[PDB]
Amino acid sequence: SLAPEDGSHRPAAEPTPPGAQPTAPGSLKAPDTRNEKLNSLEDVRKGSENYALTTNQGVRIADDQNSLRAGSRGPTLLEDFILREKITHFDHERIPERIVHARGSAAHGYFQPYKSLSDITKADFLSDPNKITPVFVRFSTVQGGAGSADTVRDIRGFATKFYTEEGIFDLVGNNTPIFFIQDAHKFPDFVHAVKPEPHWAIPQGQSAHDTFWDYVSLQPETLHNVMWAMSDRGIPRSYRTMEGFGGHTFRLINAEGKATFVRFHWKPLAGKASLVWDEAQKLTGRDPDFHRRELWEAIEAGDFPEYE
Amino acid sequence: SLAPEDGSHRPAAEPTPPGAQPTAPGSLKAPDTRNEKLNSLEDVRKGSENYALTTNQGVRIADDQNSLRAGSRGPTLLEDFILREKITHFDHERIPERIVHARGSAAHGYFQPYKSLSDITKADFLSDPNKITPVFVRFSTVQGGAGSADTVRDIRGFATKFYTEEGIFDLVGNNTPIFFIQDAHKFPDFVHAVKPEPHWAIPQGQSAHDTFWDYVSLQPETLHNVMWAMSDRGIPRSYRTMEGFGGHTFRLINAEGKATFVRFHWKPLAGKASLVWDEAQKLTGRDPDFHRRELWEAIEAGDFPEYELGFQLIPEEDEFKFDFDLLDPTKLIPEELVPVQRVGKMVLNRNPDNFFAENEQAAFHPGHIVPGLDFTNDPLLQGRLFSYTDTQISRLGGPNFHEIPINRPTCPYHNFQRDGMHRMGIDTNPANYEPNSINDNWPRETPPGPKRGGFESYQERVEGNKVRERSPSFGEYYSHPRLFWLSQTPFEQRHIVDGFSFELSKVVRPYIRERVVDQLAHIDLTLAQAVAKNLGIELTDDQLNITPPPDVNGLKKDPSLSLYAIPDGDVKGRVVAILLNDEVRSADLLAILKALKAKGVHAKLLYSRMGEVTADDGTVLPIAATFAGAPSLTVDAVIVPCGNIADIADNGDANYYLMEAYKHLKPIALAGDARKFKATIKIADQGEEGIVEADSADGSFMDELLTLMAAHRVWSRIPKIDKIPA
Amino acid sequence: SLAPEDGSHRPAAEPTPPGAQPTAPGSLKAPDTRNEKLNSLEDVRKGSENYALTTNQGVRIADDQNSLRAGSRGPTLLEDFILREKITHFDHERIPERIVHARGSAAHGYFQPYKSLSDITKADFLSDPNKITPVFVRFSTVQGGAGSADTVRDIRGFATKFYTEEGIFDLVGNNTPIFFIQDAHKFPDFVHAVKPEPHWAIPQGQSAHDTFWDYVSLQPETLHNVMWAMSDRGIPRSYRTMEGFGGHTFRLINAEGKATFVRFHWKPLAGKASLVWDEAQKLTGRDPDFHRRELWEAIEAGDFPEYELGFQLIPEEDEFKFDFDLLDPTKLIPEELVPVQRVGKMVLNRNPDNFFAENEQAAFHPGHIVPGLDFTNDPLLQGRLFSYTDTQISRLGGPNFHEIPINRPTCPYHNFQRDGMHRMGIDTNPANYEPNSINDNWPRETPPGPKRGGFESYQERVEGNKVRERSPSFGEYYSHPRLFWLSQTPFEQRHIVDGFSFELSKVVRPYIRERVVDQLAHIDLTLAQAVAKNLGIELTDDQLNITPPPDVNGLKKDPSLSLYAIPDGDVKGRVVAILLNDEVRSADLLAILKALKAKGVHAKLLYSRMGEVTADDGTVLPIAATFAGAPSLTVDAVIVPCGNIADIADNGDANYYLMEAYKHLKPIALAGDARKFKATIKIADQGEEGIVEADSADGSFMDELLTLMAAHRVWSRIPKIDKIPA
Amino acid sequence: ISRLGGPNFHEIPINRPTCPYHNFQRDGMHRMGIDTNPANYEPNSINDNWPRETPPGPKRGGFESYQERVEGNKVRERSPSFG
Ligand code: HDD
Ligand code: HDD
Ligand code: HDD
Repeated sequence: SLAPEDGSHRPAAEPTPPGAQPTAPGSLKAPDTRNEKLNSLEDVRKGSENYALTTNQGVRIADDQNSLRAGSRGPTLLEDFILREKITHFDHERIPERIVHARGSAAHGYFQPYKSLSDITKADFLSDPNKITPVFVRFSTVQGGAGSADTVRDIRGFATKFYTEEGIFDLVGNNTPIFFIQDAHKFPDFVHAVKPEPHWAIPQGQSAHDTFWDYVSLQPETLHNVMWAMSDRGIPRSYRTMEGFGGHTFRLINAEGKATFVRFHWKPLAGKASLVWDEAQKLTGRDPDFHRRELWEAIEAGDFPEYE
Repeated sequence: SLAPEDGSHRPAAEPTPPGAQPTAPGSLKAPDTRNEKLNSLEDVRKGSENYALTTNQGVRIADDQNSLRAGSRGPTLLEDFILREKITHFDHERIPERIVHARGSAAHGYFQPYKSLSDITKADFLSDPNKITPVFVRFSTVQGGAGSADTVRDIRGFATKFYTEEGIFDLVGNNTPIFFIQDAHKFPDFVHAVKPEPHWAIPQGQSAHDTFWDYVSLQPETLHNVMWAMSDRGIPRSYRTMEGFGGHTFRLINAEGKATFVRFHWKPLAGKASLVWDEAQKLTGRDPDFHRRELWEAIEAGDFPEYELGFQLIPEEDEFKFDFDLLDPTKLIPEELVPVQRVGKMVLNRNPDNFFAENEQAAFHPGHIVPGLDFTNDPLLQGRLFSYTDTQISRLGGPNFHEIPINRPTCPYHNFQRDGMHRMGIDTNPANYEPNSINDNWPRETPPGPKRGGFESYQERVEGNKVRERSPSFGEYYSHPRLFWLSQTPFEQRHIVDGFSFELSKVVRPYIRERVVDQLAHIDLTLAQAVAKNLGIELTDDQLNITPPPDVNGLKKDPSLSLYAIPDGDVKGRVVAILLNDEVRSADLLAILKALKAKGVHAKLLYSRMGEVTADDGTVLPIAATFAGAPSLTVDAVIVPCGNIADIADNGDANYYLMEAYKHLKPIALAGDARKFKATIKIADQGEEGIVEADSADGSFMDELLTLMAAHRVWSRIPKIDKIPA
Repeated sequence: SLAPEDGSHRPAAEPTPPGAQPTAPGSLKAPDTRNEKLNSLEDVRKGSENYALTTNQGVRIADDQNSLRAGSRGPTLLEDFILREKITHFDHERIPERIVHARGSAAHGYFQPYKSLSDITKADFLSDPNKITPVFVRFSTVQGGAGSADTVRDIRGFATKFYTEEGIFDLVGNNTPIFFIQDAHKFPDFVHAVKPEPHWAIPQGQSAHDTFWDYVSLQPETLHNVMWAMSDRGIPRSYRTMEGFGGHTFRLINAEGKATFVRFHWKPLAGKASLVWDEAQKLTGRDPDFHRRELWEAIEAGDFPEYELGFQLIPEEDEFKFDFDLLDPTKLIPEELVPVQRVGKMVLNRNPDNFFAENEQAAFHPGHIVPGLDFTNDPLLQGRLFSYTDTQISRLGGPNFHEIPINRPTCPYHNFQRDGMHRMGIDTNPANYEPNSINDNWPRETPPGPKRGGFESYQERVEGNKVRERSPSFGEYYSHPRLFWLSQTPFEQRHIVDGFSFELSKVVRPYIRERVVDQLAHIDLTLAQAVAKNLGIELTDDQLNITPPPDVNGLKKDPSLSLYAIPDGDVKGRVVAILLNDEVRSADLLAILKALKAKGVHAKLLYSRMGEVTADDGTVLPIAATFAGAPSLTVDAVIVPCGNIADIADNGDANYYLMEAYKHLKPIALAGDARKFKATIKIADQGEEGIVEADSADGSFMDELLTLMAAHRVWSRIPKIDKIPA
Repeated sequence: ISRLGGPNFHEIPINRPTCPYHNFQRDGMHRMGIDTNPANYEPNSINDNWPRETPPGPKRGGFESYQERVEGNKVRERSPSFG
């Protein structure tokens, strides 16, 4: 039970086009790609080659193929602490998914400003075109579970964690410039209306059902973001080819104390592109992981997603 | 006051066919359908009509549209306890999904035995044909999350919680009679290999990826359940049309203390039926909820799922009389050797009210047995017993999960266990320990006996050293795969070949494909050559020389292992697409719809737009869905009636509808000028088996159609479909 | 059968005095004490007598003594699901204790107003004197864990959950009228300073340590509550004999929408009474459950705790009429300025059945208000509204904590919130959102109104900039401490002095003690000098010269601030130790017990061993406890009757009994030869006030005793106790 | 699992081994270790089957239970020798 003689089990640690090599964890595919946050994770990264198989308490296992039993056709014994640790860990693997945006795909990268914005903001991460800030970005759909499909018709999430010298800033936006509702108090109402209906938990990853359109017809404030969702904006080609927006007006505050209202935008440097509905729908069946895969593969190829 | 004045917002509380009315909670749809469990849930059901909107503490809310703020354009205030309660509840709605079988669809029903089985088991639920036991059943896939798609290729779960007078019995089985692995210690290895790969969390709902086939190639014990999953068994038409199996050998114990080994079976009374791969995969995109929907709607229509419980029974003295070990969960017991004895009938006749509360929180576990049943040393079963209790502690938040209403016994439960998170029961017993004198030792132990006795394990002899060791008797991997293979029809065998070829084509490392093919060459050389041809791999002379494994106790096939070799078709509950035009021949439609109704087959009327069309005689025809909205994937057959055929003859969706149904081997019926559609599917002028055609939908047209539907698909069409561009 | 023949295992279901019967779950002790809340809990109460012991799944257990093993000396088998279920539940019994107030004792009861308050509030539970509202009340300390001792020096909590017809109202108060800090943002800092220090987690249940006094010394806003804690307020005799206060200014809102500022009060109908420090501290060792026991026993005896609800009412126009801010929670409202209007009575008349299920899982939260009440901008109250909801998510395991039986409203609750961990309610509403048409928008919003209306906040005007800033009006720290100091009797003042002196002596860093003594010089020089002298500190000139803070609105004292200035002592439910000998004069004992009975005073008969002794006339007297087993700490007075006094005259334990009671200022009565014990406590021949003595226990000797008991302690004895070695 | 909040309690610093620990277990609440192994199962070829089982031996060997003889029936019964 062992690697082929020719080393073909293992992906080259170099940029390769989609399909050329099996995909691999980032630190093994691109060991020389670093930034301050990636390096700071080194304390918890765990390797595997040349190490003995152990329990969580560091005890080496001799036989990971069998339970301990009384004779080789007998009952399993309660004193098999190796079996029970292994099974206990497995039995407790899952954690609650996110209430919304449970389906999502993420990557590491970096940000830098073009010029110091100290005239409008004292934020340290915008103060120097040569100070780089690590980021971690998660893209997502909204309605479906963590195991729902990528190319549904839905709003997309675009959340960026900036690891700045003066704190974490999370810019948590979507791929349209507005939202469906005005007051947070109504969020559970809207989200429950769009989600699978409570009697039968249908439909997954779709607004195409009675409760959503009942809510829309009774709450005209929703109609702006509904127009976006029904347009091809609701079915992007790739996370690399959609816009992002913070949605709300925030403030920038400079060292003098001056406040300026701001709305945040991300412009895709790969351009804007969406699927068409028959294609996007059938694609949720032929490859429900299509946007997840395409993001991972673009980064393994060197086609790094870029946003302004 | 927002309901339409005509009351059309509310579905009729009576059985109605798929699509005729909006679906609803079970207790609203079918208030008169009752059972002892459903009645016992009344203490927790919460209505809504005529009640004031409140917080959870019961305070009436005046304005559920706005947060409290300082000024109508001001900041939101922390003192808004109504907002915060409402958002907090929302913020914590989700609980962890099941580690496996996360995707599942459930219903309420009841079970009754055909006769007393007291000769072979003292289990109270099998003791009397007039004893009705409520059940709650959850069907599932295995690999994908709770929001994955239904018609994946996977094993299906079939779990039944029997609420008996002497305890909950959970029979937690699958839709194939074996499992992939022999010992529970390997379950996280196997499940990790089949689940999305850990770097990138791809693929969902699919074994078609490197790590699965890596594991398989290195662990030949997996090959038997792999054959089942690569066959059309892995893509059932409906939960109603698959078999169920306990998998393991268990024991029945009668009042005299005699043990009989037993394997459990469920026989679908609607027959065995599966999809074809291209249909199944495309259907995960066009309706990822297709099985959940079909189960719910069958029940709303009165087409109750029915299953016959059956037992393969083996005397203790015969433990060692087979070529395979009875306790090996990768081995099946061929029905030719050991028949299934019919035991009773289960009918699922009511949907839940709230999916999260009843389905998502239900906890099933095979260690939940009752007196009259017992375990064996099957080393998979043995480790399952640890897992299903343990896992509920995180999934359902603590050790009081049996107090969540769907899980509660309907029979008495009393003991000295106390506290834990979410404790509902308020114990008044002065004592929380036994033996106690302060409550006269109540509740008390009960000696074992013929009925209403305590649980005592069967005193099986154990003899051996403490070992981590696989029994040598389990060391045989190929004969059962081969038995399965040889039992399948030629078309079934083609679909197994295509399952392997399609899956391995998705395996990125070619060495793993080669190693799987080498394993297939130990099972059957025809299968292995056919797969190798599709992968552009050439068998070596050595592989062409591997000797096939032995027959299983002299059997070279067992037809009961095939979905289709022995006809068992049933059309009730099936559905036909009718492709309308703007001037339908109304007499055709009257005969079509009535013939379908006589056999309990449903219809959906389809067109290029919603709304209505008008028939030749002025009859107003309501449209159910567009051609694109309800693709042929979702139906069992297609009928095109006469009328203004020129209206749809050039419609790309209408033509493609027939192409897709044609490719997927579904019966197609064409009346009058609808026969011009023959050109689209390339049918000979003189016609072909599987295409019903006549001047009109009268006389034998509908009979011929229903006969095709009773045989499910037109397997003879398979050689014709390779050329069709669809 | 393990119970005794004579049935003496089972306490009578009728009221009985402390220690006459074993205590019992409240529904078994007082089955016919009912209220709407207790009745509504019947669906989850679980009995025990005559039931079979089962698993949680309802399977009867035959042998609850042994694990399943291979051979009777073999290994335990994994298939023992009975063992594992029982052990799993045990393994998960504990839930997080409360962050603060983790130690508490609770009971059920009811509330009824004296008159309709509709003129000042629309709160339905105050609308009519015949409206009875069930309550559940938990009393608590603040610092110590759930396993810490009761009679510590600490603030006490007093939380009442009102199950009203218009929602749960939780009045979450303490036993002093203010808090230590002004702004909720500082709550974790204060609570961390007072709790066990983080390196070694010492001390439990004590503010007597460096970090507490460090915080106080740097935050003079704390000094007011610190005065309360250092007085005998911090060591109540019983939860029945302490006051309760909401702390904050809230609002009442009437049907016209007029707002009145309110502070809430609970006046104990058993009067105010506290221990003295030595006795309290020793009692934490002799009986760390003393208050929990005393409360449970008072209810079982029919000595129901009763409190009068009181409102201090201040019109909206009067907001700025005092020289302190009404919204500053470190400031009290002197009753001499705003009287307490008495509004209703609460009576606690039934103990829980199961402490964990009803007391430990109960959730009280001051944000739980009802129409007719509202909040104010008090910055401590404001941040509380966030915490009591948030904290339940871990403590009670998720957002359905209101479905935990004790927490459920008794009035209707319906809304669109769904799921969450351990969801009990099964919702049948087709809609889970509003506005909806599919359920005609039910449940529906309700406009605010005079009764049964939806909640609307009082439209208070908000004007200012977004700032993190303490109101300048909150920046006065010394005048309320001084008002409190000046309102105490001289012996109350001396105990406050001793409380600071003792506490500060346990601060290891001397500069902290010095800094605290500086703060006391800003309050009162006599206080600062007295504490300084006990610490070996000399005040500097600067310190002798600190001008006292001003009087509070011209008040130089308010006697309502003292426990004792105005007598309100009630002897019903108090307890006397009677020290027996082996030939008690039966006539002394008859008269004693008769006179005690007449006043509802209980007795415990004490001896040097258990069992019984025999009176001169042959009356058999059962012994409740030994002298050492039931120390004088646990009683309110001591009587020694005549008889064979030589039997106990030389018993160290009986002499010490008297010394201990004497030192702690308890009344002592000695009849006939029992007067020979006057020597052990150094009483002159001519007698002393607070020592009752006579040739026999006549009617006069008992009246004298009972008069002394009504005054609680013999404060005049204080200068004689420091000579006493006890 | 309830006291310490899930199956990763060995990653709470005080509980951590000081010696190597490597295996195919993954996920769970508050997971700290970030696994780079391409494989999360064994046997595997894609990481040449690492981390690997180790035979029992005099030092640094895998854990093997002592092969005690077990013989008797499946019973819930106290040994008479304990009475
Ligand atoms: C008051 C409730 C609320 C409201 C009004 C919104 N959100 Fe939100 N959102 C949540 C409550 C929430 C959440 C429930 O807190 C989530 C799910 C779990 C999580 O960690 O956060 C979340 C997740 C979430 C994510 C996924 C973050 C991730 O990848 O993990 C994104 C991109 C957004 N939201 C974006 C938005 C936008 C652009 C909004 C309006 C313009 C918005 N949300 C309104
Ligand atoms: C030792 C581990 C283990 C093994 C060897 C098996 N299972 Fe399992 N199974 C679990 C551990 C588990 C689990 C982790 O405990 C699950 C997921 C969550 C749940 O509550 O139980 C579960 C769920 C689960 C369900 C879903 C119950 C539901 O609808 O909620 C079914 C139908 C089965 N299993 C069926 C089987 C069959 C037929 C097996 C072999 C013949 C099998 N399992 C072996
Ligand atoms: C913002 C922090 C905070 C603030 C400033 C206060 N509290 Fe509090 N209190 C909590 C945060 C909290 C809490 C963490 O939320 C508790 C502990 C657990 C819980 O259920 O509530 C609690 C418990 C608690 C209890 C115990 C209720 C029970 O028996 O379960 C009482 C009686 C009080 N508090 C009383 C008060 C008073 C009279 C305060 C000031 C006048 C006060 N608290 C300020």
